[PDB]
Amino acid sequence: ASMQKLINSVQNYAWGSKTALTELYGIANPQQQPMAELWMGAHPKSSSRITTNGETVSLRDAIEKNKTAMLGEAVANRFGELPFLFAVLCAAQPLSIQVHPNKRNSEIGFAKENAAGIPMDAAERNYKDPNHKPELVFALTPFLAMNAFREFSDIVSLLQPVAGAHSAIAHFLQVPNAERLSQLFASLLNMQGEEKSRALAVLKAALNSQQGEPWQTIRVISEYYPDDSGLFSPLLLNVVKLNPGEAMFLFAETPHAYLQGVALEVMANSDNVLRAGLTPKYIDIPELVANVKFEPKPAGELLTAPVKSGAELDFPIPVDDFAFSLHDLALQETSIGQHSAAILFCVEGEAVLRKDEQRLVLKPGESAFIGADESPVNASGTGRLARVYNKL
Ligand SMILES: [Zn+2]
Repeated sequence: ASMQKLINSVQNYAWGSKTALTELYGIANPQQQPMAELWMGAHPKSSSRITTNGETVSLRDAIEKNKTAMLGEAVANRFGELPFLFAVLCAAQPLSIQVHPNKRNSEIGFAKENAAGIPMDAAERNYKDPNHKPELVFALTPFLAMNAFREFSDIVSLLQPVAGAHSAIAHFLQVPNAERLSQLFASLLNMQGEEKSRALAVLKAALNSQQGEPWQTIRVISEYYPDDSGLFSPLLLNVVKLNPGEAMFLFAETPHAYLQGVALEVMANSDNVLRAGLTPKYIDIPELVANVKFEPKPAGELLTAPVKSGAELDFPIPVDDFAFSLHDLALQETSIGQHSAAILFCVEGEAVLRKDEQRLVLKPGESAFIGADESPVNASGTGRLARVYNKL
């Protein structure tokens, strides 16, 4: 068939919501597993499937047998595989603070760690592959996140109340610049024993006298990470509440965390994660610091500003690994075409896809794969369809 309704995998990671995918889309969960991510792609750990003829086949296998026709020549020649994973993320508790190195450093780090025979599944294995990990989140319900350093004057204001927590806070307040921000970031994550306990005590008392954000976000995080030095991170990093339909790009070398709510996430293919708190795992502070850009991002530059052309709302992404757009649906068909493979996902309403004689209906939460050779398709109905594709 031209258009292929996807059979997608749900990752039941312990941190997933037991209800979000059911409340949103009617996805079954009678056994009440945590449902953390709904995956749409060709990931080797659990590829989406397509129906051939009766049988189902792995999308990954289907693509591997026919890369040019399925991916298009540009993506096949640049990446050699579907270059993204698209997911619904349903964060029922706050997740870890993460940084993804840039492509060059990822290549350098992947090598370093190979040339010292570090086991893959080991604690200190920072670079699992040589790829960068650009990511976009697009809010499906109100979506609370941290992303990027605050303006230095903002950090200064927020740290005043906890100046006695740690000498590195005083040091930064004395001269609030990128060097001392770096030292502060690293000192906080390296806090131990009485040093850490004193700092956490001062912060917890501040939660009694300081109201509103980001103190409220610290309170929310403390439910799940009561003894984590990452509880100070909302004072250094922007706290953003995305409304449904808003999006943000997670740049390289930039700390971020997904704290609450449901989002679509599009990500390049990498498992390179340098954690930066809100985690029980060992953190390599020097390697983290060497891969963080200590440059404020002001609040008004955090969201991706999309561009509306006809029925298409494009969210410009500054990497080649993926592109992302939203499409309004109406009675009159709209043509949705691309040079690459596409995944189309029904956000809300109901989508009728048509390619010549074939008609495929998607309800909210369902998705289809469109191979490059099958572009374009016509879409009608009501609501909105999200598309992940490549603009090369
Ligand atoms: Zn990330």
